[PDB]
Amino acid sequence: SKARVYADVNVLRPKEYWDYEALTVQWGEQDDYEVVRKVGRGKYSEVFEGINVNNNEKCIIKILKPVKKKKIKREIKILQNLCGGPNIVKLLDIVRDQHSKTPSLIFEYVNNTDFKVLYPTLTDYDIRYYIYELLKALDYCHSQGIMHRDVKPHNVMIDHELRKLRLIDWGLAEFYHPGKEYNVRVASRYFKGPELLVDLQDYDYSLDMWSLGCMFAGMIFRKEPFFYGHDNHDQLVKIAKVLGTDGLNVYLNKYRIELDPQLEALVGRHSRKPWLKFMNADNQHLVSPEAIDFLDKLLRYDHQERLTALEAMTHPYFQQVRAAENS
Repeated sequence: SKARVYADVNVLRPKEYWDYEALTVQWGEQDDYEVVRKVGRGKYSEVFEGINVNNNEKCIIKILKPVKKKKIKREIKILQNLCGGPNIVKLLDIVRDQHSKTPSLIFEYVNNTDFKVLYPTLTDYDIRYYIYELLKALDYCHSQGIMHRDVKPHNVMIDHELRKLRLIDWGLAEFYHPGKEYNVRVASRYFKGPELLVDLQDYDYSLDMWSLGCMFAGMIFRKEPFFYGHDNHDQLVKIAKVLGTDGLNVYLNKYRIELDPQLEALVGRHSRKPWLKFMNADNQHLVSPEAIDFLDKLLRYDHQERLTALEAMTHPYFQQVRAAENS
């Protein structure tokens, strides 16, 4: 398998672009930044609202939990290569604590609303709008030869007042190289594509499009998250019970994948369920046939069949957002 687009980005660029292990970090001054309050955390870090003591401007301080220098260098290089891209978080400085040598990444401040409370109030247009803004970020990073690999609501920060969106936490992101076998232990379970769940390691940018599709389905059907599996095997089962196993086997046969017999039996056999069946009274105002058409073109087992981020931005579902932007 290879990416259908941007497959040669890292082939054509200087090895210094993608050879993140050769990174030399120019450490800043830890004292330039002061923690104000904790605003988030995950397995790999804690995130704080901070203040830049010099200009007294707000910023974000991401304190990294203990990990190999390789993973730290990877996130830093990706952030530096993407800096300035549309809707990409801006890495401003990198500092470390002397004694502990705990690294912190400093970002421009981002002022988000809890997705669990925001999403229920989004209008159909807001959905279309925010999804389009997220697409810009994904098309940009893919175009720069990078896969995010952890698209989920928690990593999409939205300032609803200002209608500003930022794709954050590049800690799981990787550089795309044709034929490379990547680790499938990426993304949040509910947003993992089938390729991850069936051990297809030579995946690509299209993984992020499945994740986006999961988010999107969640939003239009008001169902967070949409595919609610308890473990990785259950995750594929829940996907199979919607998409159907026919397409699953077609997919498995095309890429010559054999499922684990245990997994094969959990999955079983299931007919495809039309998207409309998920329609209900709470979600009805958000569910145009254009919504369904777009969603159906994202949530495909076959990563090669999925819309690219570029194609997605041009789907008629987004026509009003494009018209508005074009002024």
